[PDB]
Amino acid sequence: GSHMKILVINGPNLNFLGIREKNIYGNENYEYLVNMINEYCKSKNIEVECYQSNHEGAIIDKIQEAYFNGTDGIVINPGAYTHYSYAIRDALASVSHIKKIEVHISNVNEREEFRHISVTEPVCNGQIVGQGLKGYIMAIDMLNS
Amino acid sequence: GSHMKILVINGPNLNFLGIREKNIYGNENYEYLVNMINEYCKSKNIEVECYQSNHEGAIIDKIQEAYFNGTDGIVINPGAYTHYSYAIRDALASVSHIKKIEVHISNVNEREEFRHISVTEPVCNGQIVGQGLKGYIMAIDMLNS
Amino acid sequence: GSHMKILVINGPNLNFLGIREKNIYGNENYEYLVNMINEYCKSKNIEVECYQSNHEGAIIDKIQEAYFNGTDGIVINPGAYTHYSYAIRDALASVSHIKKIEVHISNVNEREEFRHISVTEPVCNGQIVGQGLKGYIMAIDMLNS
Repeated sequence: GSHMKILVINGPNLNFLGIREKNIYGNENYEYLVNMINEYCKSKNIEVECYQSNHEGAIIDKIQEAYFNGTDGIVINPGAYTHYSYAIRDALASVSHIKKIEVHISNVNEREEFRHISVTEPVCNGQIVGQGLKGYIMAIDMLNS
Repeated sequence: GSHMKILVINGPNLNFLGIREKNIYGNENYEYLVNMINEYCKSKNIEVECYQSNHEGAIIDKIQEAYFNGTDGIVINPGAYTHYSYAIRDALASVSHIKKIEVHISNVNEREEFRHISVTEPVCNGQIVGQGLKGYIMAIDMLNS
Repeated sequence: GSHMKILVINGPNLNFLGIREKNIYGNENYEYLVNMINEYCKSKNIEVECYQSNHEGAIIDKIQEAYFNGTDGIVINPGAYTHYSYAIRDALASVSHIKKIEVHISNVNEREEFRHISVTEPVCNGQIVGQGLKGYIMAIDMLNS
């Protein structure tokens, strides 16, 4: 379309930014993240929707809806589903014409052992981790490059 | 009841048949599969409902509803949940008077390593894989035997 | 508040108590369990809500709602999600001011191998297993101690 269209998906527990450990996830809340993304995309003439759900199936539904509605790119932080949701992986793989960047706020490589492997990342075009909330901006830049 | 009653459950991403890789999943879409099942069951005087959801919990809800509504048999392709949903496994096991056949379209034994083991199949009465869409017909025949 | 407030969460398949194997799960149904909990808490001047869902995301939603509504303690039997839902684990960890007790009806240590490890228990304050339905009462007593 006339402007790039991006969907940002945040998975379970990410609506509790701020409430969760600030030394891991930073001082700012989910509303702050949404506003940051919205303002950045407006400054770049990018259409963006920020979506969050705790439900694995709703995330898959949202990815499928992106197939039909002109979405060019997805930025996704699957939350803990990153490490086990082969269903979200297959959803991401099913939208073969949508570029996808996986984001994690923290450096998941140095987190608990269960966070070290992502089952969604192998079907994504890229990824970013360990940059704080600005990782979402960096992911948008990867899609807009 | 007067005719056998079957529920066909398709799990996450199976509504994207056709859109997904045709050399894996075949040329035809989910509507085609539903129609194929419906027509076959009509020809055999079998009552059938085709259901699909991306939500693990909705699949479990649907299995539980089958307990109360006279369902004789379930054909289920759990999608990627096959490999990790012990919750769907326990749901299938909980309906001890309902015969169950697991279906996969592709030969999951020769897929990615994560697809090689099914955690749902040990509580099913049978299974079929690698036959394409006709595996669903074969599963119906197993239930109707 | 003026009385302790507890939320009891039962995960997938626990609404099928009674219907499931009685030699594993006991003779009594889910309604019986709810009534038992309600009566006990009334006798102790404890406010309680019993909640059940088969949906991983609804369980997470319910845990998050407990943050905002004055809940003091959660008793949770995550069902099969115990063994794989890092998303429920992170939800429980996110409510750092809510005491949490994990319950299992059966002795999960002597169940199938896949039931031997709980991924939710490391973020709970306690746990109880193998006591039958009275484990829920024991969990309430742990919270009320």
